[PDB]
Amino acid sequence: FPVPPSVDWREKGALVPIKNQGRCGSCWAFSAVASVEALNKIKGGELISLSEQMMVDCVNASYGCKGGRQTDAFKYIKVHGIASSKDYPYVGVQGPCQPKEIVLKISGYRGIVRNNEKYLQIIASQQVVSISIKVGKDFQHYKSGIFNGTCGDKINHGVNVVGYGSENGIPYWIVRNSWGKGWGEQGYIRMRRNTSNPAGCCGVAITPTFPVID
Ligand SMILES: *[C@@H](C(=O)O)[C@H](O)C(=O)N[C@@H](CC(C)C)C(=O)NCCCCNC(N)=[NH2+]
Repeated sequence: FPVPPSVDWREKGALVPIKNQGRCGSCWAFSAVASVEALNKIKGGELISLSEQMMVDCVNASYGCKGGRQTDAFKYIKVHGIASSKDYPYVGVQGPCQPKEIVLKISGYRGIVRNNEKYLQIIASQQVVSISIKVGKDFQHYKSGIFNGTCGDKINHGVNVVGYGSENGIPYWIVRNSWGKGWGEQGYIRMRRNTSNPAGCCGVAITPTFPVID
């Protein structure tokens, strides 16, 4: 597959503004939802912000603000769909599953073979990817540049790959986070790409998944 040297889905209008999950352990929902939002736009839909709150409240295979799985949200969006953020706003606490108009359903999801950054690049050239990484102190304190700091000890935070590029010959991934616009580079982090460890920088390549429509 012919792969461009750089991709930034924000320049294609496929990312809503950065969100802030707050103190709630809902990264699984933010990571799933951003990938669905972007794919809806990429396939020809209108860019719409979709409700992580509905995932926190309704995806009983996951644990609300106590953690969860991107794949549980994809399965739920396949069967039952997802409402807009406008109709089902994020409050950062679990409540009852509230009935709201559904914006869309998806058809399923796929994984990428683990520990293969060039395979992650092939999918990232086509859509936003959900990934899970090992966050520790150095990642928490990231402000700008290409991150190459130390990592946490466990896979503990779901984020999204929204593109990739290089600066002065150093390749990176563009990673969307859910810690508000005041963290990092307007809410994003560039993480070193094509590392010696095939799991990627703090594990970016360990468990990539992405939704599919049709
Ligand atoms: C992430 C966050 O809010 O920063 C949030 O704690 C979360 O969703 N964590 C997930 C893992 C990330 C998506 C990588 C999590 O805790 N998953 C575990 C759920 C329980 C699964 N049980 C077993 N045995 N795996």
